[PDB]
Amino acid sequence: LTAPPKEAARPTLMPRAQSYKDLTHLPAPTGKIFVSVYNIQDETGQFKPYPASNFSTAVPQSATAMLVTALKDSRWFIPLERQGLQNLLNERKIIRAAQENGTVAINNRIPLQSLTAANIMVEGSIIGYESNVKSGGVGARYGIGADTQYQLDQIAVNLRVVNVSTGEILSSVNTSKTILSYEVQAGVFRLEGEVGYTSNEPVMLCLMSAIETGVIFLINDGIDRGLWDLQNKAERQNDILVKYRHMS
Amino acid sequence: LTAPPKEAARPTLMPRAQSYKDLTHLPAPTGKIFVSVYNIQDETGQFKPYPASNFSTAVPQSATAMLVTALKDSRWFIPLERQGLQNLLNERKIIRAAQENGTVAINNRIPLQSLTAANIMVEGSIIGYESNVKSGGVGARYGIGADTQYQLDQIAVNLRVVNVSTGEILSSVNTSKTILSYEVQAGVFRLEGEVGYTSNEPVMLCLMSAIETGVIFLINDGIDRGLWDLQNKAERQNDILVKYRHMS
Amino acid sequence: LTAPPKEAARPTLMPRAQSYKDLTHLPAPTGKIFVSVYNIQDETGQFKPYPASNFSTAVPQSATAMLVTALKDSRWFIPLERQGLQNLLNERKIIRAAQENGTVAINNRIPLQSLTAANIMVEGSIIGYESNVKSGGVGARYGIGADTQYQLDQIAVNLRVVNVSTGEILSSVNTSKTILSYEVQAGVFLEGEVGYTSNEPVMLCLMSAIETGVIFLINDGIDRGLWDLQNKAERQNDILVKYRHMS
Amino acid sequence: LTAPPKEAARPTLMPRAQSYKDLTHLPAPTGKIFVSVYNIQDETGQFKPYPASNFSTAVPQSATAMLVTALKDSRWFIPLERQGLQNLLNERKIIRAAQENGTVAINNRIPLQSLTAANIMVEGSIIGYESNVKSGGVGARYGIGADTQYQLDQIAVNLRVVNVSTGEILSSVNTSKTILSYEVQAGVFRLEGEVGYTSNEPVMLCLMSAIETGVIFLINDGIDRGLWDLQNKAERQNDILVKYRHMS
Amino acid sequence: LTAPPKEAARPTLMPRAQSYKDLTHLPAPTGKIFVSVYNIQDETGQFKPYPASNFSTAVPQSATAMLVTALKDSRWFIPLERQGLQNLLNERKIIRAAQENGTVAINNRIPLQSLTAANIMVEGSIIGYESNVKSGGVGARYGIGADTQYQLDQIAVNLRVVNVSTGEILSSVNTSKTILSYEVQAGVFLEGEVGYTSNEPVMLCLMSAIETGVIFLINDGIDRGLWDLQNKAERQNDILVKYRHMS
Amino acid sequence: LTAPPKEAARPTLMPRAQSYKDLTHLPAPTGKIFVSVYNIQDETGQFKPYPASNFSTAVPQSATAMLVTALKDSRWFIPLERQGLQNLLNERKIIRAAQENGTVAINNRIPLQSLTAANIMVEGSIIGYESNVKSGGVGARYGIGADTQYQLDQIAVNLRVVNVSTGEILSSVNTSKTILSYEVQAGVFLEGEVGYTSNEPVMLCLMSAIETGVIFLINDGIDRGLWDLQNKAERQNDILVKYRHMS
Amino acid sequence: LTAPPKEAARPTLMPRAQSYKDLTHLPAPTGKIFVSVYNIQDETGQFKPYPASNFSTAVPQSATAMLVTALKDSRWFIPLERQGLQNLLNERKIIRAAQENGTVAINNRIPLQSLTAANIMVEGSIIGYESNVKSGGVGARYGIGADTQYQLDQIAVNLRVVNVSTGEILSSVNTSKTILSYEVQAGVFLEGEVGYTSNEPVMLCLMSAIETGVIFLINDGIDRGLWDLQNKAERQNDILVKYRHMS
Amino acid sequence: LTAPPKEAARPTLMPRAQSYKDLTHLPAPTGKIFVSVYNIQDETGQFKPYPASNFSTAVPQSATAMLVTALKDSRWFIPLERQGLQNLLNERKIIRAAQENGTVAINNRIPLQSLTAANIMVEGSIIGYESNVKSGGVGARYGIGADTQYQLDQIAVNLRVVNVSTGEILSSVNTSKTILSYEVQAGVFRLEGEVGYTSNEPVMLCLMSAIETGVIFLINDGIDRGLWDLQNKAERQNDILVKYRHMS
Repeated sequence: LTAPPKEAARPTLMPRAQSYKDLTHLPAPTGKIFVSVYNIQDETGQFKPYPASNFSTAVPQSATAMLVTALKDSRWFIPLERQGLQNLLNERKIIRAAQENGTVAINNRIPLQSLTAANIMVEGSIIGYESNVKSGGVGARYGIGADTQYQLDQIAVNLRVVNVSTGEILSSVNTSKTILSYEVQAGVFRLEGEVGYTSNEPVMLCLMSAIETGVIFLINDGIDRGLWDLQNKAERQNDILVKYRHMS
Repeated sequence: LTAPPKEAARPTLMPRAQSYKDLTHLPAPTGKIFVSVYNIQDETGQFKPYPASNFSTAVPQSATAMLVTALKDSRWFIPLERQGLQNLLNERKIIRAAQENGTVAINNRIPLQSLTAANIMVEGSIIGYESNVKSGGVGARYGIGADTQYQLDQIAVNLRVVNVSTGEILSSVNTSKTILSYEVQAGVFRLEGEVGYTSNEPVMLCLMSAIETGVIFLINDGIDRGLWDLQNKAERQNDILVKYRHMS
Repeated sequence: LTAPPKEAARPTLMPRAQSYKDLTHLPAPTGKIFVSVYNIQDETGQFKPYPASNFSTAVPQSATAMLVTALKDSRWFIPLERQGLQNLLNERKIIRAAQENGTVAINNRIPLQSLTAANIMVEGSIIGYESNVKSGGVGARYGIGADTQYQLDQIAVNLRVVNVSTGEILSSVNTSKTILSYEVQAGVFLEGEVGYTSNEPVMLCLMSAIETGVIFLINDGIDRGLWDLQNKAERQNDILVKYRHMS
Repeated sequence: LTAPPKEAARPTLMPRAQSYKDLTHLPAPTGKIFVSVYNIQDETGQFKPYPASNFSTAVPQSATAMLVTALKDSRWFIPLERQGLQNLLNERKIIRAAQENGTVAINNRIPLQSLTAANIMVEGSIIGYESNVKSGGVGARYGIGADTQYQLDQIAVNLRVVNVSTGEILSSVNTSKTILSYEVQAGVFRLEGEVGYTSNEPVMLCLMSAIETGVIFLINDGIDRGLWDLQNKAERQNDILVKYRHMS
Repeated sequence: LTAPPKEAARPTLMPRAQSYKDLTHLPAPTGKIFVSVYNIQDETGQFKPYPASNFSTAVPQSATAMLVTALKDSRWFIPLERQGLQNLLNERKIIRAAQENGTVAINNRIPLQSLTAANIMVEGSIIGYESNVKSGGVGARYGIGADTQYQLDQIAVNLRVVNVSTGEILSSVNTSKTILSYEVQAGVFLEGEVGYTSNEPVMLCLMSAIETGVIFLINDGIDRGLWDLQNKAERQNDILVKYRHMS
Repeated sequence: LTAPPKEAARPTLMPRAQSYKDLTHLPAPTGKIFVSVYNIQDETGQFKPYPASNFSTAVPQSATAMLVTALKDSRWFIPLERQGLQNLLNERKIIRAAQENGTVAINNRIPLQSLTAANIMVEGSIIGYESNVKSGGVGARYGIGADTQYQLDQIAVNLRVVNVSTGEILSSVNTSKTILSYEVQAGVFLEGEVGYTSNEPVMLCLMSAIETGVIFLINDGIDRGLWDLQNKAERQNDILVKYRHMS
Repeated sequence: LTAPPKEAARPTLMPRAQSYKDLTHLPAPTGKIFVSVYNIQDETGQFKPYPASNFSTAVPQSATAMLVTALKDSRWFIPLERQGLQNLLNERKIIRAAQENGTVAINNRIPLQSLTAANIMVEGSIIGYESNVKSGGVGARYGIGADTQYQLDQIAVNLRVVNVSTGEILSSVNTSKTILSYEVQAGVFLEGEVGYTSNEPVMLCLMSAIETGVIFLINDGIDRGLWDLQNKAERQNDILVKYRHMS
Repeated sequence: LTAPPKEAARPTLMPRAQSYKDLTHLPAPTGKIFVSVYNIQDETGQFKPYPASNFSTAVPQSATAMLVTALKDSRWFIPLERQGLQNLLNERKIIRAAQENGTVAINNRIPLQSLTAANIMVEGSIIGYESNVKSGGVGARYGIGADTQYQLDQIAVNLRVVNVSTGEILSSVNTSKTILSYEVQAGVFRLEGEVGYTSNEPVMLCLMSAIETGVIFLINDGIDRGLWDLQNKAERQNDILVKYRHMS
């Protein structure tokens, strides 16, 4: 017992909640749409307070990938790879250099085709993280005591569809989500005995949720405006679609 | 006794656990697949809090190599070397400069062949590390006392298969893993006597686990979608494959 | 007493332990293999806590050289110099500029030959240093008291053989090693106190783990038919079967 | 006494000890060897703790010059100046620009000759400085008391001979050295009276020592491997040479 | 008295001590030698501790100019200006631009010749500054008390003669010097307290050690036949045999 | 009242003391000499301790302009403007662009002349600022008490004359100066306290020391035959023999 | 009353005092002189101590604009805009691009003329800010108490006239000014306290000192025959003889 | 109440006071003058003290836009956009690229005209912000007590009219303004009870005020010097104009 500790808990796939369930069970379009995401920035401006590192950002710098993933899980869009475009072009250079002489083995040959191109691209930004937007606490001691304290933070996300052919923005949407934190404590004193518990929502998981939500609002907005069309016109009054229609 | 101390405990090869055991005992495909990994970034945005150095990242900057290693241990993929591509090209310059004159000794000669080229390349990102996502404690003193305290952190990883020939992302997956920490303490007072113990999961090792898990979900997903196929069709209902199928 | 203090303890050559002993007494191949190391990075991300300098890395930035050295001590590989390749090429410029006119003295002349070229090159990384991965302590006082406390840290290293002729990685290996620290202390209370503290060198753990990695790479290569033993009878070598067993 | 103070203690030449004595009294080769040192880096990664400046390195950045000096003192090698190569080439420009017209005075003329070129060049690194690798203390008080405390640190150095004509490393060596520190203290109490003394080894001096040692191991290794040869073959069993042979 | 304060003390020329006195009274060579100093770096790696600014170096960055000055005071070398070479070339551009048309007044005319060139150039480095290499203190109180405390630091310097015509280093030398500090203090306890503290200037120690180095370089060059003494009878000069003895 | 306060005390011209008085009353040469100063650096390496800003230098970065001013006040040298040479060349571009077409008004016309060029240029460096080189204090309390405390710092300057025509340094000089600080305090204990504290301006010491250096440079040049006095009878000038004596 | 508070005090034009009054009522020259100011730097090297931001300079970086303004207020000089020259050239590019086709409306047309060019340019530097150059305090308590404390700081400015046609500096001047601060306090002890504190604006001292410098420059130029007075009878002007007397 | 809090107070347009009122009710010229503002810098050199961020400037970096706005509100000047010139030239590139082929729809067509050019341009700087230039406090206690404290800070601004046709500065002006702060406080003790209030002037708003004032002084100065002329010469003795004339 000086070698390392062993794994506590298993790797699960990412715990997405309600937003995800809505996003997945969306009625499919007449064909999946080709989409590009280049970058969604942490335009928030915000870092963690003491005792965090000066450099610890308040929000993960991973929004871009979450958006591309949400655009895929919806089963409306095929995402074309542009976040790592440089590497993609490099592999293609190596391929073309490999097989240009027609020696490369017919089984091993990779057939190359122009890079599939998108019609609409969607970009956006993490547009604020305010911290302790609300907070409170209640405690009593009489020697026996308890108390809770809570804080909550905000996070907002812009997503927006841009038309490649024109540069007209075809849709802008602004979603928001609250991050909950709380601390429960109880202690008995005369003999001392204490129980304490604290829970923070993962900012990483709230970001993800809000991006999904945004993607839904984008699809619904595009349906209304005639960007894309449902397979079943009868499915216009889908529970999910009318729910997000109602939030507008 | 002012010269150095000698090694307490041995170098072991790196302690991988369950994810590994699943990843290795996966039923083999009809042939390997050629894969390229250029870079997986610490997109997390996060550093360690006081008293760590301001610059100590919360997560190791080593994900790329872990992925390549997991892709190899699975016995589904041959990884091609692109992380250090520049050096590879340099050694090949030196080779070609050596033997271009046909003086170099026939035993010593290195035969050069175009760089083996990948069909799918997989990239991803460490997409969040939230800290003390949960925490708690229980203690009593009566003069004799004990207490435990625990905290746990999150880490998530995106991996995604990109088709070189198109740019279509063929698969995105989002895995997550929890890092456990705890502190047990007991003391007797009258005469004082104290015992304490504290254990942290290695973030290092949780990252590695989660990347392995991701690789499995990628393979299984590819099997479903007809990217690649099994040697034994009878092995479709493999324990491992149905376990990850079930987690989707 | 403004003359300096003089050397307490002698320069020894660097105290390598078990990994080294295994690595040296390895059964030799049919010929030594030409290898290149360009760079092994401190991919760890980690610095020392207060009261260290903010900028003090947790791990030495010297892994590259340790690997080259380990590759040499094994007596399987000749390492070719690429870490300082630029200087090498510069000295070769100066040479060629010296003797191009055929005035340079025949005794002094340096004969120049194309740079010896490697077939496999091996790179890697320091993947991780986690700190106080475990820790503990036990202490009691009664006028008389004692206590020990211990902490231990982790370090891991990737090494991997890449084939120059294809880019195929021919082997990846992931080794790990634990750095031990402890503090023993006793006091009688007349007061009298004895204390002692010992830290493993992170330096020396890095070096150990890299040696271990080199062995696993050789053994792996033997299995996969990259290279072959002089004596096929020496396949069941104690060391080779020990590392075979760890796999 | 508001003008300055005058010099307490004198400039000596730099206090080298045992390593130096061994290095100097080495049996001479058949001819001195031409050597180049370009740079030996502080690959250690380490800075001083509080109360040092954040920027104070733990090790002096001066290893290069110490190695060149050690290579000279040995009376085996002529070091060719490459650390400041740029300035050398500049003075040679100024020379050539001076006397190209054949006006310059024959007494003043500087005759220029191609830059003397090395056959082997040796480079290396300061690999590691670990701090308080060991430590301890012993103290007792009875009105009268004393105590000592000690710490020691490690430092390691790679040197390696590279063959210019191939790039083959012809020798790698790894030397190490310990830096001692201690604090002695005594106090009498009833009347108080206290005496204290503290001594630190210079890290400066330990670095220098270890580099010398390395140079010896390099020469001895080269003798064995047939890089260079002794004037007197009878001097193979030299006390110093067999001492360093034994450490191998 | 809210305008400024007036001058306390006068500027003296810079208080050099023993090294200087030796360096000046050195027996002159057959002719002065032409020498170039480009740069001597603070290769020490060291800064001042709290409460100094983080950025205050432990050693002045001025060693280059000190060496040039020492090389001059010795009356063996003429130093050629290279530390500010760029400006020198600019002033020469402005000259040549002035008088190229032959209008410039003959009284005002500056005659130009391409730059005087050195044969040997000497470079070096501040190798190392260790701090509180030794320290101590003694104090007693009985109503009446006193105490002293002292610390001392080290500093070292490489200088080396390089031959322009080959790049061969013709001499390397390694000098060292200790910086003294002390604090005397007394109090009677009615309370009354007196204190005094003195630090050696690091500045001045650096300068001293560089001078010493220059001497060792000249003496070494005499031995090795770089340069020759006017009076061969002055080989056994007190100073020369003193530094010969230190070798 | 909450708009600003108005100015208390007047701008005086800059309070130079003894060095200045010596420098001005120097016997004039046969003609003034043309001189260039490009830059004199704060080669000191030193910043102010806590609570100063981390970035507050210990010495003003203004030495270059002080030296030029000193060189002018001496009435030996005409300084040519090189510190802001770039702007000078720009204004001259604007001039030439103005009047190249011969429309510009004859009253307004600026006649352009090649840039007057220097023969010797002098450069140097602030070599060193050591702090609390000495310090002390004396205090006594009996209900009634007083005390003083003093500290002093060092500052040194290299100046050197470089010959444009050759690059030979024609003179190097090394001047030094001490900065005084003190704190007087008295208190009666009813409590009542009076305090006062005075620091020499580091500014004003730097200036003084540069003037002194300029004098030593002129005197040295007189000896070495760089330049000559109008009245050879004035060789034994009080000032000149005073600085001759300090050498 | 959660929207903002309204303006307490009105914007006045900037409170300049004595220097200004002297500078304005100066007897006018035969014609105004054309001047260029490119840049006057904060060569001071100094920042504010804790609790100021580490980056707060001790002196405003604004000296250039102050100098230009002073040069204008004197009614001796027309300043030409060089501190934003790049924008000036841009607007002129836009103009020329507007009207080159001869469509632009005759009312709207901007007639372009070569950039008016200066004959002398003046540049300088904020040379030094020393802080608490002097300080003191006096306080007594008996239940009832009072105290004052004062500190004062120094600031110096170089200005110098440079001749465009030659690069000869035609005048250098070195002005200085003291910044006053004080804190008065009284308390009765029922407790009751009154306090007041007043600092001179460093801003305003800088401006005052630059004005003063401009006057010394004009007076110096009058003496040296750079420029001439309209009324030679006004040589003995009160202001001119006052500044003549300070020299 | 874990969603966000709602807006307390309405967005008003920006609360400008006396300077503004003077600036607006200025007698109009014979025609508006074309003006350019490129940049007015925070030449002040000053940051906020602890506990502000080290990087928080004392003065807003926004002076440029305030000056352009003041120049517009005066109804003497048309400001031409140069602060964002680059974007302006970019849009014009896109325009010219859009309609060069004469396909673009006649309704949609944008007619392009050379960039309107200025005759005078005015630039300046925030010259200084000194803090607590004055301060004071008065407090008295009897069980019951009160106190006030006040501080005030300074800010100055240079504006100057430069003639494009020459580079002659046609006017320089130097305005200044004081920022007021105070803290009133009262407490009763035996039972404790405390009331406090604190008011700071916005530095923002003082800057804006002072810039307006500067613009007026510039116009009045230009009227005197014959740069521009009043519509009604009878309006020379305007209340506002004679007020600012008097301040000169």
